[PDB]
Amino acid sequence: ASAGVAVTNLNLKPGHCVEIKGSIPPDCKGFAVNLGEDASNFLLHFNARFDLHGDVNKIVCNSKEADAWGSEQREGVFPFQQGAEVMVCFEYQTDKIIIKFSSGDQFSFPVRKVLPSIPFLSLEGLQFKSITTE
Amino acid sequence: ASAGVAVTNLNLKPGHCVEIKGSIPPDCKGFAVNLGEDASNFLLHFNARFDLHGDVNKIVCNSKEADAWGSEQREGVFPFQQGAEVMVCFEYQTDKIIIKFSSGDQFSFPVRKVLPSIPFLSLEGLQFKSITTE
Ligand SMILES: CC(=O)N[C@@H]1[C@@H](O)[C@H](O[C@@H]2O[C@H](CO)[C@H](O)[C@H](O)[C@H]2O)[C@@H](CO)O[C@@H]1O
Ligand SMILES: CC(=O)N[C@@H]1[C@@H](O)[C@H](O[C@@H]2O[C@H](CO)[C@H](O)[C@H](O)[C@H]2O)[C@@H](CO)O[C@@H]1O
Repeated sequence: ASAGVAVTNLNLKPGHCVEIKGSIPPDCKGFAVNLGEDASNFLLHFNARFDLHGDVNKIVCNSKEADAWGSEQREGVFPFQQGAEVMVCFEYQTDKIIIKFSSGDQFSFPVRKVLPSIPFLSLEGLQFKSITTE
Repeated sequence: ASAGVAVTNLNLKPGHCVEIKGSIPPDCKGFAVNLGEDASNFLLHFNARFDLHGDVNKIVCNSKEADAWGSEQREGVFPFQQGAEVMVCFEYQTDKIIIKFSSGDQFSFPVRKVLPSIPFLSLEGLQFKSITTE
C-alpha cells in the first residue's frame, strides 16, 4: 500500500526469473517480496528483517499455504542498509528458487509446490522501482 | 477487458512516469495499456489497433468511468509492427498524460479526473518484459 505493489498474471514459469529494483524507506523495520498463487498461498515469502519479530539483520524465508505459514528458513547474509536501493533476482526452477543479490551473494530455497507458473507477486515495505522478467 | 499483467498500488504521482516494455505478438489484432483506479475506471485506455473494431492501424485513447467509455481521441501516428517489441512511456501531469514512443513520436491525452496518484495499471495483448517508474 504505502510501499506494496501487487502484480497479478505474472506468469513466471520454470527456468525463468524476475528481478525487482526498489528502495528501502528509512522508517522500515523490514521488507518482503512474495511469490505465489494469491494472497493466501506463497511459494516464497522473502523477508529481510532489520529489527522485526526479534530478528535483527536477518533474512527469513518461508512459504504460505492457506494463510498458514510454513517452516521458516533463515540466512546469515544480509547485504541491505536502510535508505539504500535493492536489487534482488528470483530464479524459478522446478526443484528450487535461487535468490541472487547485486552484491554477488546467493542462496536457494526449496520449491514446496511445483506450479506450472507463478501468477502472483507482491512487495511489502519496498518502494518499487522496476520489475523485469526474462 | 484487461487480461494480461495487472499492477495495483502502482500509485504513479504527478510529475512521474511509467515505462512499459514488451513484445507485440506476431498475430496481434491490437493491444492496450490502462491507467486508472481499477478495472472499471480508467484515466487512460491506450488501444493500438492493428485490425480491430473496423479500425486498421489506428490508436484510440479514451477514459472510462464505472464501465462507461467517454469520448475517443484518435491519433494519426501508428509506430507499431506486429511481432516486434514495444517501449512506451506514460508521463502523468495533472492536466494531461503525455504518451511517448521510443521512435520519438509523442502526443498527449487530457486528464478528465484528477487523481492524487494513479493506483492501477493493466496490459492487454502485450507480452510483458519490464515496468519501470521514475
Ligand atoms: C524464531 C521464530 O519462530 N519466529 C517466528 C516469526 O518469524 C513469525 O513471524 C511471521 O513470520 C512470517 C514468515 O514465516 C512472516 O514474515 C510474517 O510476516 C511474520 O509475522 C511469528 C508468527 O508466526 O512467530 C515467530 O515469532
Ligand atoms: C468509430 C467508432 O466510434 N468506434 C467505436 C469503438 O471504438 C468502440 O470500441 C470500444 O472502444 C473503447 C475505446 O474508446 C475500447 O477500446 C473498447 O474496448 C472498445 O470496444 C465501440 C464500443 O464502445 O463504439 C464504436 O464502435
